[PDB]
Amino acid sequence: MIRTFETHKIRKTAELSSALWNFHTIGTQGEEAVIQAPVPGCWENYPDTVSYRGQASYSREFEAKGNIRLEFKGVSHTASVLVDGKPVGSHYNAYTPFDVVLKDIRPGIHQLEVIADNSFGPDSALHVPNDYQSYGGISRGVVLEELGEAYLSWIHFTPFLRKDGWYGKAEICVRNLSSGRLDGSVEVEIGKNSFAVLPIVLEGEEEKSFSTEELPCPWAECWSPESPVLYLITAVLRTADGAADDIIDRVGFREIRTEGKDILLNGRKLRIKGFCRHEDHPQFGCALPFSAMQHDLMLIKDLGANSIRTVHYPNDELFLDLCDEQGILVWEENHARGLSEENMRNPHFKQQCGDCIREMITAHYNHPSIYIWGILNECASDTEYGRECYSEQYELIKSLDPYRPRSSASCRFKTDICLGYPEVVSYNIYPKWYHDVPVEDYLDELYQWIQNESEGTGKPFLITEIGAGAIYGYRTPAHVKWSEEYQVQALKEQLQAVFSREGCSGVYIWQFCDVRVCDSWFGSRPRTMNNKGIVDEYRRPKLAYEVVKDSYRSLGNYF
Amino acid sequence: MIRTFETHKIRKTAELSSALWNFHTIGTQGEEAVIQAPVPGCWENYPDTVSYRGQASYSREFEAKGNIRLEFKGVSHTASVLVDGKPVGSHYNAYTPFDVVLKDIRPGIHQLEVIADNSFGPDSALHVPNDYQSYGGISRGVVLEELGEAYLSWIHFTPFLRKDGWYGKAEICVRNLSSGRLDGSVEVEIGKNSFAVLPIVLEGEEEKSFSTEELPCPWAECWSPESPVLYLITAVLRTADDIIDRVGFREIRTEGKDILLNGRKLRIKGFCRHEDHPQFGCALPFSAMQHDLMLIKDLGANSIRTVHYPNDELFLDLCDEQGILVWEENHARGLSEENMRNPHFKQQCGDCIREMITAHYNHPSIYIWGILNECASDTEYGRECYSEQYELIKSLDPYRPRSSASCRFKTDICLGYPEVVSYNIYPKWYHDVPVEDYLDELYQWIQNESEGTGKPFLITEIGAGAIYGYRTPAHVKWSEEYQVQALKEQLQAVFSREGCSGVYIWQFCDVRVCDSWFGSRPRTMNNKGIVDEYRRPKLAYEVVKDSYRSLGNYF
Amino acid sequence: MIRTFETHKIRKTAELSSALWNFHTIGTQGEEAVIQAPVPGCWENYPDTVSYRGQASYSREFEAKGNIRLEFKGVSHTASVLVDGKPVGSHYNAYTPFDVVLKDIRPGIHQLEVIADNSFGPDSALHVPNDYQSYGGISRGVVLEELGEAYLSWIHFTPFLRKDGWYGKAEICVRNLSSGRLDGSVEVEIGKNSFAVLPIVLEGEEEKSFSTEELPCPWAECWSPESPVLYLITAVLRADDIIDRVGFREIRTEGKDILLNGRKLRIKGFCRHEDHPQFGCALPFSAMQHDLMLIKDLGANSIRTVHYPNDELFLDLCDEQGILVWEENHARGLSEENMRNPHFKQQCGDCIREMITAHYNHPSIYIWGILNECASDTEYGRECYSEQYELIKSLDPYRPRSSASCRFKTDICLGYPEVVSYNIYPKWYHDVPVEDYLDELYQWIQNESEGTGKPFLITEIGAGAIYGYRTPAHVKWSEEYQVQALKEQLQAVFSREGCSGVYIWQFCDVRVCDSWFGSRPRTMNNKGIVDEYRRPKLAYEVVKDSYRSLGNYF
Ligand SMILES: O=C(O)[C@H]1O[C@H](O)[C@H](O)[C@@H](O)[C@H]1O
Ligand SMILES: O=C(O)[C@H]1O[C@H](O)[C@H](O)[C@@H](O)[C@H]1O
Ligand SMILES: O=C(O)[C@H]1O[C@H](O)[C@H](O)[C@@H](O)[C@H]1O
Ligand SMILES: [Cl-]
Ligand SMILES: [Cl-]
Ligand SMILES: [Cl-]
Repeated sequence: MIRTFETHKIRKTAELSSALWNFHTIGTQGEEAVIQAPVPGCWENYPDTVSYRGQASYSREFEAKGNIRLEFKGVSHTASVLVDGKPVGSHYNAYTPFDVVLKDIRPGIHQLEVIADNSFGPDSALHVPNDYQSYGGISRGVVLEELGEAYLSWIHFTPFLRKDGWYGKAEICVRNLSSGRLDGSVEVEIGKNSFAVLPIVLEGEEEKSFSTEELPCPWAECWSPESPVLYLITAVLRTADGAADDIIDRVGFREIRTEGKDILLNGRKLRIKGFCRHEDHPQFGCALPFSAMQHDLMLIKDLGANSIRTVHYPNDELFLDLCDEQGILVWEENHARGLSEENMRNPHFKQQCGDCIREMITAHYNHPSIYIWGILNECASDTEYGRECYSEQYELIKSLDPYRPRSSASCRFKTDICLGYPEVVSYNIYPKWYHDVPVEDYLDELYQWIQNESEGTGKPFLITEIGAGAIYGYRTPAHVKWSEEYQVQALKEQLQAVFSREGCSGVYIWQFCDVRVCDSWFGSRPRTMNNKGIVDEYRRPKLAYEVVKDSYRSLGNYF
Repeated sequence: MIRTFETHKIRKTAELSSALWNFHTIGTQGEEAVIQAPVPGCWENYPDTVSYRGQASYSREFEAKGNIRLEFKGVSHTASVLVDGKPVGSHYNAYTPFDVVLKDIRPGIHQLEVIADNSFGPDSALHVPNDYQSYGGISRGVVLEELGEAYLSWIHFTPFLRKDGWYGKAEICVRNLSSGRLDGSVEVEIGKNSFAVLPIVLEGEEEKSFSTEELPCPWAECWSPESPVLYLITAVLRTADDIIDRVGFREIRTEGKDILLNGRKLRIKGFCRHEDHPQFGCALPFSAMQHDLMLIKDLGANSIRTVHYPNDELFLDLCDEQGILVWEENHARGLSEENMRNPHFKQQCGDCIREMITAHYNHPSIYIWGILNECASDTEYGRECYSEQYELIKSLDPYRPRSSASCRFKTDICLGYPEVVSYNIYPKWYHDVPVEDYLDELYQWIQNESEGTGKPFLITEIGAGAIYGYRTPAHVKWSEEYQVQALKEQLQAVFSREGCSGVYIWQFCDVRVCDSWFGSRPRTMNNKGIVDEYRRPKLAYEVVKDSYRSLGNYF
Repeated sequence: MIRTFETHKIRKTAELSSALWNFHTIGTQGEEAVIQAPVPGCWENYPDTVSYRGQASYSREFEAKGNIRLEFKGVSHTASVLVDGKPVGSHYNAYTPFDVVLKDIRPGIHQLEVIADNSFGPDSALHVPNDYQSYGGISRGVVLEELGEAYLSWIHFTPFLRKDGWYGKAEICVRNLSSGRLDGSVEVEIGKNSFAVLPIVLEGEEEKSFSTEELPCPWAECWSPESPVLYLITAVLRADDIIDRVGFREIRTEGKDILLNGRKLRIKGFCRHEDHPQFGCALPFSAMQHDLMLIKDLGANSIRTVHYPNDELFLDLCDEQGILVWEENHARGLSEENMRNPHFKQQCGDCIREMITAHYNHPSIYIWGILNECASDTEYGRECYSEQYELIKSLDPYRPRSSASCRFKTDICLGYPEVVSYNIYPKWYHDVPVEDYLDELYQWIQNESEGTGKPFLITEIGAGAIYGYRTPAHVKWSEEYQVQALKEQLQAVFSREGCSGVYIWQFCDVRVCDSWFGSRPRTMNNKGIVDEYRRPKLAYEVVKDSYRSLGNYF
């Protein structure tokens, strides 16, 4: 399973994940026995490599002929792909998909091999020792596609809420694999309503994007938390062959807009009742199956949340599909957490950030659940060099998506110099956990400073992180910190304060569940875990579960 | 995902599971909220139905035209299927697959609804209050198939090991949905080798089976735990339809006290494993299953026993591919004589055996068929039921051996029937007898005073409780250190017991049970796992791994 | 520490406990290591004997001359005492005190050895495999007393509440260790008020008791939960003394009422075993008070001593804090056949005799219990209940008596006690609504039993919970289920017309016997409101809300 829906009926495709591959470590001075191992999966979950860091090899066979495409939804975190023993592609960043295109391969059985690598080092500026694990392995799915002469790379649909109703445009990208000129047509339908026909002329080996006008969609019903209506959009490449290729995605008609201090969904003023959620599970690493995803979402919905924040990297497209279908709002951000100014000066940092953003928005553009793009969680936005990166990455996002609001979760308390750029100002604060200041006092001081002393003034404002730690099981009448009883007190006051802060659009609690972290963080991280889950790593509700549930269920999605 | 491989390239099929359906409980007078629930799944894992027992409705839409088949891999435990508001199908038993066939439906969008029921009462003779959970919901997958005039119902392949090498016969069942006579052909290949072309004749609306002969397979490599080579077998109906399954070339038979796999004397290093998980109920995804199997391989085990019911075919697929030997039994546990006298018992055991063996016939990992775990094999009425079910199996699968797990310590009157004698025993957990002494007294009784004398012998259950996290220097029962003492002695005795073929540890993980069993079941769990319900290893995990890993697959 | 107050100022005494003795197990052929072990203590808390059941030896030396007395407050459960190598004394039962008296021993250093034994078998009718632990060792204190020619063996003070106010009578037992006739006086004071001077005549080696008359005590303030005023009572033999503490309080039943100083009492109680993961049944002063402070924090006003007499230092603390005590002889759940053990009646009568003689003066003890959940539905059992009730009345004619029954509508012994008491477990062992279960049982007692019209207590109600096991399914053994159960249970008992109150089963989790493992997760009884480490379970708040919303009287 790759999506909750079929993205192709014309194109010949086959999933090569949901299978056992042969797995062995490489580059050790140990026995490198070959085992059978699941794809998707992480090798920290296989008994023999439970604390392995480095390189390992995944291999299987496939049968194909002609032009083919190999799509990897995620490889943790550095990949080398080899077909029949020849290097054919490479990738960095565990959380975005990439592909390999191979022209006119001999028929029959072929050998596929993926070297996955989760080493830390100078070549890796995003995956570093951090307050979340960098797993290893083929953590999301793999798809083999047999292509014709030319194929559809992506389709991007934008709805528009005009005075007279719903409009929309579509942009399609076509890649000519043939050395000759290509003439054809792309016909677009949305939900079996006729939309557009884009005539196609492509030179040899050219990839080109084509756009429709802004067209009426009087038949469209809107997407919202209360009514998450989705339509299948289908684009068909027609050439002298015939219906040669297709691409199918899903869209929701919804408008996300900022106006003053208001985040507006379909004209209504939005209240965020959110959770920060990592892709982490003690059996599945970051390769969580559909059943584990939906189990998280039912707990999150049971807590009364309307939104998730993808800390701190793009998410599996299966998960975003599930959020589309259930009306869950998504803050999605590029892969970065707490990188210093010196980390951002790594020779690869800008290129790696650029590649993450490009793949994230190119692949995830159509998800109506995504309402905001985040960047550079808690990076050095108080420095001049830090500002330079923020500026570039913000404007990279505008060039890819000129319509969704942008933001970045900050912790430079009253020293941020990058608040002028984004549409939404966002802050991570931990009064009552890391600081013994009353939550109301701390939040008021920060908020006045943003309104009076920063270029963030007048913009909508979110607390993108607040919460407290607690070790499940540890309970004492002393209510000391790390006890479940103290987490209850902390969250009750924290949620009371954010929901009472005039000008604040809501909150993401840090965080949904407990998370495995890197070993170097053990000094401040009991159990080598981040312990601020409202549910523990096995999804057992802590005492604070009821406190969060009482808060979130007592408020609606709108102001 | 339904199988680890594609079962169709010609038949038009689409998975209707791996999706959210609309869900609500039924049996009340007001508004019940409609929630979006995962299929496959158990409603005990949905926050608002965590302890619900009764009926509930699952529903979605699909697009289809003409003759269609809806295949349900598992609905826990009683199902009613309605298409476009009309009841079209029924099933009992949570653990066997079943299908609905509809002729010439109008084109377009249709409404599908499943009423799932996990209630207890007189209608249900297999799902009772018991020492495992009877979940509710669409706990395995659902497949839409668009059919034509006729379709291949199943295909059964049987390998035969002769003095000159491998042989095999195939038997195909074809169903004619047309009221006229059908003429056609069925082309069978195994691993892209030409096997047979059978001409077919079916009268109107008839279902008939057709067999090849025993043909030579000089190309076949064998299947074993060391080398689980598999082949795809393909059957194409030309009249337009196909069916694809997987086979291994391997021989299971008993001879004297020996269980022989390809003529080698087999040693079972097993775990009893329930389909139970704290997040997934009995509806475990591919990822969870492989996680269990990797732990089980890490423990040195070479076999699993499917306590106490048939298993997901995706799980059997994974065992085939990895060389894991499988004891699969019909759904029954610990039924007394009076439970077995329920007017539905014989029908429901018979339906379970027929659907189990017909659907699973080809898995090379399945080496034995079990029946009626700890049922009333000490009574005449019980013996009557054992006899019927043993002969039902022989009619469906005349080659694999049969057994049953007994707890009728020196009182069983049914040991003459099976190919293998199996006993569940718990010395050093329920009785403070030394294991060697308890197992010796049992073993000499079967041999000197029972009709099971001279047959192969397994310990199908042995083990001890341990609540994860409870440890004391006193080594009291339920402490993890006591499970260590108990499992060492237990495994040492079984592997040293002359005539015993091996052992299934009770059990792999901790398992949720029914509330009525709470009094003897701490946490309303079975705590005899070597890993707890969250798959964390107890202290005894090391003891089992040192034992199993010191031993190979054969004597 | 033996009591919270000094019991002698004239008598020469020294505590031999609060020390390390030499300890080794016996019953083997080789060399057993000798270790320095604590007395008081249980060997199940010593690392090398954590599961030891059998005999063991405890020994130390002492210095003494002349007539001496060795008082042993508790040896679990069968004791043999040797001085200088010679068998001098025997006891059975872990929970009652006993003494050895030695006439004119040579002066100097002496060897004392105690052989303790916690074996189960035919010689033991009370200590059996059961739903609590039979520990081994010198689990309570030990006192050396150096005596003269006679000594005061005990003193019993009884208050009487009359129209004009408080009266009292005292009874004193003097033991003559001399072979000749003895003459003297006994001078008794209560709270430095003059009380009585009794002239004493004892023949040779005679033990005789002497009674004062009922005398006015117009200075006496009364004892109660609200005001636990205590007085020291002093009896001086003229050469020897004995001191004890009394409270002026009247316990009475009248109709369906239990009256404490005329006020209708409401019991808000806990069953509490003498059990601690570190200290076995040998809990120090500090651990007792920690239990008592949690018990007061929960809003309770009473404890029930399941299922045996308690340390006198614990009883002392209950006197000082106004905690009402139900004390019972040592027995739990013996069947008719267990009761037909040939030592059963001897060992019950010894327990009742040692219990009431030692504890008579504790004003906190308001009722005497017997034979918890024994065979009160059989004729042989009713024979035993009958005997033990009348023995109690012969030793204590004034406090009410009872027994905790589980013979739900089959008890034939309800005619005997002053108070009818039942242990019931609806919503734990039976899925009946508590009010319906309690109403069915109550109407039967009123309409169909000889217990009709008498005061009525629920002496056990509660539910299991393994600390730390929590789930949204609220299954049994989860802490969330124990919350639900106790809420309904306490709602029902406190609303049951005719019911005087409740003892929750039980305060804390308790180690039990290995044979009970099948129904006892962790080989523990998990029905505590705190766990064995005194950590509060979720249901702690439920009990607190219930008990703190109710006073001590109706
Ligand atoms: O302290 C914490 O737990 C958090 O601190 C920051 O807010 C960071 O963004 C998180 O990743 C997490 O580490
Ligand atoms: O006691 C136990 O745990 C077991 O007893 C029997 O052996 C039964 O077959 C098991 O299902 C389980 O109930
Ligand atoms: O079930 C229980 O825990 C209780 O049963 C009886 O009421 C008995 O008096 C208690 O000692 C305890 O065993
Ligand atoms: Cl933390
Ligand atoms: Cl168990
Ligand atoms: Cl218990």
